[PDB]
Amino acid sequence: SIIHIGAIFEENAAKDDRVFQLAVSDLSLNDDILQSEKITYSIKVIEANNPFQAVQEACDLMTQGILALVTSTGCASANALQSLTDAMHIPHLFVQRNPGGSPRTACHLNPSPDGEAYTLASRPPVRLNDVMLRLVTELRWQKFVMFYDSEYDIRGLQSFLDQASRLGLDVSLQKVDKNISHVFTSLFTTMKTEELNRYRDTLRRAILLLSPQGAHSFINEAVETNLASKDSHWVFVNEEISDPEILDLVHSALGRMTVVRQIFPSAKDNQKCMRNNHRISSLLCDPQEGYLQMLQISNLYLYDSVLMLANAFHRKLEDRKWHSMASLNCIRKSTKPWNGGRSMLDTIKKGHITGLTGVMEFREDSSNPYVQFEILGTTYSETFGKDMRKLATWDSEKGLNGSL
Amino acid sequence: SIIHIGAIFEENAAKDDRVFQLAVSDLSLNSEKITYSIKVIEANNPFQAVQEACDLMTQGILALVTSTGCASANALQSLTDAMHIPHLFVQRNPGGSPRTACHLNPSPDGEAYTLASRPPVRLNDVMLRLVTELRWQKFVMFYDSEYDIRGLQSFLDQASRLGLDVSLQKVDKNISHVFTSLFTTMKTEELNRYRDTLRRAILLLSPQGAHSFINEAVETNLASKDSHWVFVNEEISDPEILDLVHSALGRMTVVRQIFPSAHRISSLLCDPQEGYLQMLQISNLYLYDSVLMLANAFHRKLEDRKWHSMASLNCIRKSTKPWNGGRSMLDTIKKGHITGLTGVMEFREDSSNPYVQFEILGTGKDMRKLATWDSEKGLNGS
Ligand SMILES: *[C@@H]1O[C@H](CO)[C@@H](O)[C@H](O)[C@H]1NC(C)=O
Ligand SMILES: *[C@@H]1O[C@H](CO)[C@@H](O)[C@H](O)[C@H]1NC(C)=O
Ligand SMILES: *[C@@H]1O[C@H](CO)[C@@H](O)[C@H](O)[C@H]1NC(C)=O
Ligand SMILES: [Cl-]
Ligand SMILES: [Cl-]
Ligand SMILES: [Cl-]
Ligand SMILES: [Cl-]
Ligand SMILES: [Cl-]
Ligand SMILES: [Cl-]
Ligand SMILES: [Cl-]
Ligand SMILES: [Cl-]
Ligand SMILES: [Cl-]
Repeated sequence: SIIHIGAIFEENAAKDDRVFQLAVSDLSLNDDILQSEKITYSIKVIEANNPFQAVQEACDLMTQGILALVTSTGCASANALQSLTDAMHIPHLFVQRNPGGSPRTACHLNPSPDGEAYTLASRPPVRLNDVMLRLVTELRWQKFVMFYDSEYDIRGLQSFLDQASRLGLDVSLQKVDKNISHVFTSLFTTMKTEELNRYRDTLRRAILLLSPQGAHSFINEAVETNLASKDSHWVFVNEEISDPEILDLVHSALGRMTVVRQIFPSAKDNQKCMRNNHRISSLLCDPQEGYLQMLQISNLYLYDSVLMLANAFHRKLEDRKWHSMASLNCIRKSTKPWNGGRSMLDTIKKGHITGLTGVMEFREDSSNPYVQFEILGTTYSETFGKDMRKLATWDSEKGLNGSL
Repeated sequence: SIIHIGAIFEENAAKDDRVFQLAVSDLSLNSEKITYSIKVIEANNPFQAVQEACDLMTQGILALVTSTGCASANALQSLTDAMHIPHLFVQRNPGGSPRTACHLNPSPDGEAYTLASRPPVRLNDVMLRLVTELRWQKFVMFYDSEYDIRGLQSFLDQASRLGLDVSLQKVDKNISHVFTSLFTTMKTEELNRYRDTLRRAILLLSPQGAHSFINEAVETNLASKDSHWVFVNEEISDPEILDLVHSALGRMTVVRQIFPSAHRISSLLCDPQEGYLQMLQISNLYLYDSVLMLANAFHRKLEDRKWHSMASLNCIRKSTKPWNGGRSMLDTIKKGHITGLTGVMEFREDSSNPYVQFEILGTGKDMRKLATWDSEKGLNGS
């Protein structure tokens, strides 16, 4: 028989489409166990923020008889698809998209019936709150502003705000509207000179929960309007930002900058990635020079998600346990759930693999626990100008490593 | 067999089901009658909501009236946008917690088919005036485990402009666990300091959650006579208000939504059954008025002879065209206006029902009405 899996990607789906097919391709060439096993898939592309379209495509995928659904979307569609896959007992590996570059907050999912929760989030829980807490405490900040953009979901700040309150910190949450030019013009039109000069001092300590580009514009507008100063310390907080983007921030900043972002283990599974004195062809083992750099974090987790499924298919068949999929169209009210779903889900949860993001596994709460961040601080030399330097790392196992 | 509308209600759907049928019934007393199909779905089940909505659309409907939480509202908004089915959405009270407007998806320009029957949440405006009038500089805002703090955005921004220091603290569902956790993690001095910060607080809680919260605070000696707590929620009953003041040690304020009071005509709106309106929740009122709004829209549509028959719409095909009569029907509803249980209902260009009114109650020395706030004239009284 055949292993058939469904995939749903929001526009722009080009990188996901490519990476997912690379993953499946890598398996059929190298997987010595799924050797002689066929692997097929159907990829659906949907508009962003279109949960109904997501339901249409997922339901079409259910008629094709799929063993699992891999998705990469925003939260609006994730919520709908989680609800759908719960009802149909279809294992659902959900790779949360970067929301327009903004800092990520975990999606608000629906309650599941006991022992029938089929959505597995591939990306780890957002642990930026923990790193921000350590950082403001080490810096001995008592008062500070947290700027967040028009897409950031501040519910993600819950644990930070509760802990900040217990510590007696005074935190000011300020939304930055999409038009940065109007944001700052508004300051000068609504505030007297003294109020404005006071406001400038309050801005000496800030956290930027912004996208890389939004942060760049925000910094430039602050400097141009003379609301920035050398006597400031701004902390950019986002799982995702590139090195060129970091340079744009420090090149624009007058004062000190700190950056918190996710990093990944160096994948040199030597010997693991070697066969007969020959290196294995695969994105994980032999990557093209500069390619993984062009990928977004969610692409990495998409690749590893496919590895996770393959691992489950290994274990499912070695035990000689197998359930064939049935043809079900779910919009139709009379549709029955997949009887083999519970077993397939369980097999996936007990899985463990090492991929582009490092170790992937699922705890009892259905979370992929490991995450690691680096903490960068600004530096300067007449020769090279403004550059960032690594000061420390933070991971979900051992916590902080290094000083601040 | 010409006017057909679809309805979807989350469990518990009993009062909505009941009130929806009363609205249609009251109308039928005053040729072409309104017919309907009601679907009941599980709470927090957007997929089920889509299934029932799609089934209703194959039967052909002129409009969809729903009363659900935000998860299902989001899915149904996306559906009705695609099919061009007018969608009157009555947001449910989230377990009694203070309401935050649902986060809806972007719609194509001029093709946004969801109309929220309940007005925008204006509690932020009232809270702003109140803390400024009370000359509060530092205070805590307690919110429960169901409250969506994205709803506080405009309050937080304005508070920052005014230089207020606001502490946001989540109160989990297990009230017994809340305070016990404090006594185990804080030194005597730290806890005594915490106690002082609690002299000024806003309660974004359910009526019952607030009652339990106040009692737990008093029992653990974190409450005091020299405190002032403000309960903020569109919905709380008179008996529930009394439970708060009976439990409170210090001063209490309550902010809540209020509504105008309406041969006598037989109908829920004019001749109310004794004790009947007392059992209704606010969303039930807006659900009733929503049906009035639709009937008024169907009236104007037919007199102008610009009628469009209902179509059979299939959600599976993708090749299915949206309802040709959808845009004109939507436009007709938006230009509509009626007076119902909630007072005037209408829709601006931003598709919002703008009017809302609150009363402010304070603190013998028992609770009494101090002032009102409305979205047209603002504060009245002091
Ligand atoms: C913001 O406003 C300015 C001035 O009105 C305009 O030039 C600009 O296009 C607007 N949008 C953005 C994204 O800056
Ligand atoms: C901590 O960081 C150092 C680099 O300074 C590294 O060599 C070491 O392996 C790390 N160990 C732990 C336990 O974090
Ligand atoms: C609430 O907290 C108490 C604290 O011990 C615990 O015993 C109880 O089980 C909790 N209730 C629920 C419903 O979890
Ligand atoms: Cl600002
Ligand atoms: Cl922005
Ligand atoms: Cl400061
Ligand atoms: Cl990357
Ligand atoms: Cl830790
Ligand atoms: Cl449910
Ligand atoms: Cl949602
Ligand atoms: Cl707001
Ligand atoms: Cl608390």
